[PDB]
Amino acid sequence: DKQYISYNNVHQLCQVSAERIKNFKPDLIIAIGGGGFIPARILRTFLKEPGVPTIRIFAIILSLYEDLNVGVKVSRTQWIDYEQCKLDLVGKNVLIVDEVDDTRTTLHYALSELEKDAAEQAKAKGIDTEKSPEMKTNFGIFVLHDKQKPKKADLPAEMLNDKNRYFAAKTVPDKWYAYPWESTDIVFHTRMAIEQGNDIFI
Amino acid sequence: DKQYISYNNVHQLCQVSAERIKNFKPDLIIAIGGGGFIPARILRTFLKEPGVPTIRIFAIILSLYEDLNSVGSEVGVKVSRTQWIDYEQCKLDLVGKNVLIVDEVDDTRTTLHYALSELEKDAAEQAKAKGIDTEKSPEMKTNFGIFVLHDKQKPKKADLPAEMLNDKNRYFAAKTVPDKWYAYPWESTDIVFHTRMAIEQGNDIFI
Ligand SMILES: Nc1nc2c(ncn2[C@@H]2O[C@H](COP(=O)(O)O)[C@@H](O)[C@H]2O)c(=O)[nH]1
Ligand SMILES: Nc1nc2c(ncn2[C@@H]2O[C@H](COP(=O)(O)O)[C@@H](O)[C@H]2O)c(=O)[nH]1
Ligand SMILES: [Mg+2]
Repeated sequence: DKQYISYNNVHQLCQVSAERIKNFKPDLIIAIGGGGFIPARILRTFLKEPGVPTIRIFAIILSLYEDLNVGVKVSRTQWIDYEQCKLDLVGKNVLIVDEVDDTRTTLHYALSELEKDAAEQAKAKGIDTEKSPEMKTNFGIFVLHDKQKPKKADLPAEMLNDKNRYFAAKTVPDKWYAYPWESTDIVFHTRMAIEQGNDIFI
Repeated sequence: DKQYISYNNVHQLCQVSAERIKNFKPDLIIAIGGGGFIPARILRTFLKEPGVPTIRIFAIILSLYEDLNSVGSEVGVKVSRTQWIDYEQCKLDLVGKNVLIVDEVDDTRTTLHYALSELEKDAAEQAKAKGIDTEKSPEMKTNFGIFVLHDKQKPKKADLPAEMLNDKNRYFAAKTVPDKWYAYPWESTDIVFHTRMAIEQGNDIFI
């Protein structure tokens, strides 16, 4: 019942999504862990317009841990040092990238944590984003697969009902998906991907 | 001419390099340009063992050139980055760490020489700031390794240390290759054509 995804499939999924993602006009990309790292790079190829610079990709890791005497908390295993990076989130379009939305908890908390970063950086400079909305950080999400299961966590209604804020390359059935970069036998992996129709689908 | 490289070819190139990269024992992997992202993440999969932590991967721009819009579908395009745009980005904790620098191709070697020099300066500056003498406590040194998919058989415009190059456990080229233009699959805007050409030229599966 495992679904095998080939590299060529992923490439195409990023290719067909790039057009609607350009409407979001991302200023930077934040790729979650090992899953978002490659999708983010492939997107970047199709986001590059003649004349405008190659946008930065930032790699983060979120580790979730359970109740501890109202919610599941997060440790920032790998984060952005905005000080040494010289990265202002204020007034930017930020695209969060991962491979799969499963229960939606990782994306929910990644967004929550990054919204915290954005607000704290704006209040440090004395900016009220509700009085001046042009300096507000605009978050978008790109994912390859959004599993059609019931979610354990939510995303903002405004972002979730907008096709120019939330970008899921393909809404897929509730199955375990094997991504090509996770494979130690890529020949077998690709054979299965072609056989299952998870390859070169156009 | 133009040599098309498939994704599956890249995967296997990382596959045959992973066991010797284990001898270097990297604490982190740094992709220094667009060509290092895919190799860096595939490596992580092959470096994983039970009872061993997952290696961290970072992308830090230390590239001298770029190629994204320019494809002949001229082909052999290397455009230097304009200094009009400040590309002095993020910093990493390098002290006491084994660092694998990853890129796709060693061409004239200017990029790797530059990246190595910059990263070596960062580490030295971090060590001095913390009050560390890396000569008195050498475990605080930063050891650098380089992994590249392709290393071109041609003159080099910049040098890497001879002792590093001579050491198969410090300079890792998956394949030493003739001076041609390599089309990498993450650069393709027509992956069907790209893969088909790669298969025709024997640049797909080889294991
Ligand atoms: N390889 C793989 N990982 C998955 C899959 N579903 C969830 N995950 C893991 O769980 C994360 C998303 O889980 P969520 O937070 O949405 O429940 C992903 O980033 C990934 O690490 C899957 O189908 N295949
Ligand atoms: N796609 C592609 N890029 C190349 C090739 N040779 C050099 N480059 C570009 O130039 C960089 C290497 O620069 P050098 O080694 O000359 O300092 C690579 O990271 C890549 O951006 C090639 O054969 N194919
Ligand atoms: Mg490069």
